[PDB]
Amino acid sequence: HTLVWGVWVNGVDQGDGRNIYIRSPPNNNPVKNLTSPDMTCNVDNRVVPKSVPVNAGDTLTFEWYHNTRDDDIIASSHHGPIAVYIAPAASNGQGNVWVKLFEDAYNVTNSTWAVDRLITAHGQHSVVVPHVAPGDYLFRAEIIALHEADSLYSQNPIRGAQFYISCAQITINSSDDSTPLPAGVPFPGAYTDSTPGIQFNIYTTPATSYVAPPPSVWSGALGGSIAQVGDASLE
Ligand SMILES: *[C@@H]1O[C@H](CO)[C@@H](O)[C@H](O)[C@H]1NC(C)=O
Ligand SMILES: [Cu+2]
Repeated sequence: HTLVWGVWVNGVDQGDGRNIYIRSPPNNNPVKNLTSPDMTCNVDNRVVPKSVPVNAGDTLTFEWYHNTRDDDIIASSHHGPIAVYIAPAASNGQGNVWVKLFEDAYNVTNSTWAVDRLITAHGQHSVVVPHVAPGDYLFRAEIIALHEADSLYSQNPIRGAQFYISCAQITINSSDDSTPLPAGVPFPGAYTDSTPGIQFNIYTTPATSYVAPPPSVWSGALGGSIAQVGDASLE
């Protein structure tokens, strides 16, 4: 159970984004139905009033929280991967529009899932804004918690992979458009019952055999990190 509080640009807190530039759901409950429209931007997908201005090559940091800002972030049990996608805002998340910028599942060195490192990072993970056309975009941050993913939700609705989905409204002002955005995948639709990484037993299978759901990271992505970029407690 986790939600996004807001974003930082180049290490500067943009302020409380909930229902302002984040299409916030009413609570931190997971989405589980792979075929639901809730898979796009969670249960309350509507235009919110602000869009955060960035430039190509900026560091965009998402900040997650559980109940209050800079708390335990997410229950330790919720081991799983983190991905970020982008789509043109015009689409409203509909159609074959989502392009993946970031994937982090399991770091073999540190023996930590992306979620374990997100807790240590005080809920902060970043992407570098790609060189796409100037304009209005949705950034979709997605956490998959795998602690009950041995079962499919489609067969046992008590269990299943849990999706924590947040869409931020981002405006890209300055860009050389050297990597125009290609066509992407649909949400709902990209993940099905047979997609790798949706059904997985974290208790019995070693984390090193985990494969994150496709699609793969676009070659125009400039990377990202799970790491604290600012101290929320200095505000
Ligand atoms: C999944 O959501 C779809 C689309 O709204 C709906 O048809 C179906 O009833 C849901 N499945 C379950 C298992 O609730
Ligand atoms: Cu939870």
